[PDB]
Amino acid sequence: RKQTITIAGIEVEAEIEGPPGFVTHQRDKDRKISNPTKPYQNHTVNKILSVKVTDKLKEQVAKDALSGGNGYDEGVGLFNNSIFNVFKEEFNSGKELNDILSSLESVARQNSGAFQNTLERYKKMLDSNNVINFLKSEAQKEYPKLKSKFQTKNQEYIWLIANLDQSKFTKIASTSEKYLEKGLTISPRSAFINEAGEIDSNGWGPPDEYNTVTSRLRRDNSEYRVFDYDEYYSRSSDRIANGTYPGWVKEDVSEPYSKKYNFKASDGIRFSKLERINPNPAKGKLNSGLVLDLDVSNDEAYRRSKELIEKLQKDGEQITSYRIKNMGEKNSDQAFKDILGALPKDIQQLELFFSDKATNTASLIALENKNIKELSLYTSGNSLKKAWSYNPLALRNTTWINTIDYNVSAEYSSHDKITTRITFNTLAFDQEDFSNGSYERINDGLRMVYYARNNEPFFQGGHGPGLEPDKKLGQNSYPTGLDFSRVTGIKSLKGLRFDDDLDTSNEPRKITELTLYNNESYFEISSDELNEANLQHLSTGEGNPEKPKIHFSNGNNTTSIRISGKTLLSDEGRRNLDKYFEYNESLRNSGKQIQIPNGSDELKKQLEGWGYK
Repeated sequence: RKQTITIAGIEVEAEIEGPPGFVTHQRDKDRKISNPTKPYQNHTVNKILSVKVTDKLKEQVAKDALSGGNGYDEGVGLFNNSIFNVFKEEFNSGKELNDILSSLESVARQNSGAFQNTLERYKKMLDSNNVINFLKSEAQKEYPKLKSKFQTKNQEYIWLIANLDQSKFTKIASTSEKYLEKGLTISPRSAFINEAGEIDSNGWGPPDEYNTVTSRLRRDNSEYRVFDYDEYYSRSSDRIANGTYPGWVKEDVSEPYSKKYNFKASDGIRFSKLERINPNPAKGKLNSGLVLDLDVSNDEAYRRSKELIEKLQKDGEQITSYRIKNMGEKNSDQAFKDILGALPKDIQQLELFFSDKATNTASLIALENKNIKELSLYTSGNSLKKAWSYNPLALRNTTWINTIDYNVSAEYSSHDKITTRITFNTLAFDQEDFSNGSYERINDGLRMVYYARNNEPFFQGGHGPGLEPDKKLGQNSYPTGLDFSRVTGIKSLKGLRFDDDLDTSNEPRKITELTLYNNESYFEISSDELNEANLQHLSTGEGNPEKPKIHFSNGNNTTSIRISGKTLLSDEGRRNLDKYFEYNESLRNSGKQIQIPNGSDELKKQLEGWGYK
């Protein structure tokens, strides 16, 4: 312990710790609910607990925020950036002082979002406040007269930034000094000057050996991916659509196969070869791979896909990637269980491109040996729509689901196709997961996501990790929706567990949303409401303005909750009945109850259970 590390060129003494290992339990192996081939770990690199800050270090961290340093934020520092450099070059021209007019024209024409974005980084100093004159170079003689002689506020305070002296700014602000004691240096892009003539920021970064995000993405792209690459970057939408990878080259080879298996180039079946540009002799695992492309929006490729997938198997030609494109694009009820079930028991890669006008992920691939560290769940539509679900049991013997290749931003054009991995906040169980009145297969599938594989990015849903994903599984995100629309016997959270069997080491999960099957205008329920699991449907937390949701597969539930059986409600029976009226809109509107003709009318608000509409 108690070593030295470098953080700004400067060598510094620091307290350093190794990342806690993911503790797998032997019950996570014997239920086949842990990762099937290799235990994943999220924190690949060490932690900095404290850094001995010194005058020599914090003035180096000051000079980097002014210059940009020599890293990625070079050319966006306080006195070396695109707006500051365009203003200094005009002051360096031979013209008279009123060329300030042309600098203002360079903020009205096209650049109105680069100024009024860089301006803020000076503005807290730039508004005079009885301080600005001490940080104003030789222009301190001109300022007190010339202040009266400006035609617009911007034309004035442009003349402050273009005449500030960099040599005055060797002081760090009180908050940004404490992040430096945690070992995170001011980002030169996030640096601003506050009121007191001192450098502060809205952003701080570790040294790259201590970055948790890029070291994880590097490790995943270099060893979990088939068609691996040495970088940490996600693939572009054009790379994802064309099926191309850094350090690999693609050739179309469809002609021999089209001649063997009798298809036209228009029939929507393709074969392509990938080969690594520098081959790797040192381990025989993969240097080239045959890839099968099936555009199932075509009707020849859909008709023949199962036949072709089997003719390639009995001929013994080996496929490294199957790519199934436009699933559900033409017809949203289009089935795939017969096609996905015809694929080999042992597969290197599977890319599925689902249509978001279908959002039909109902096909299930559990009873296999292996997806060899690749399943890609992709769309060319809206990938963060609340109607995106997976069955958690459908991934049981998939080693890694692709969670990189995330390509969503506000800055894309509308009306072009962009491809990305799906964000899932829903777990959706299917009818074959509830055969004998047993709740066993669901509690396995539920804990798979919520604890047994939770340290992996895919099982975290759309919000990602906490501070320590491998240790404190409770502090991490999870899919907060449950859908039971396919599994008609479930009426409640009865028989469902939301904690790890343990308790003192982890948070218990809370769901925000619950979809239930219903078939009639009445929600029929037994007197199990005494023992529906109660506090487990409570959003993320207790104080929130927005309450959690209940939904039904029909929406016709504007007739009552029909309460059946003779047994009286308890105190938690009352509390559970409230939630179905509160959390479901089309029940909330009138609060209607039905008691079928037995018992006392222990409740005082209901109809006599007619069943007529």
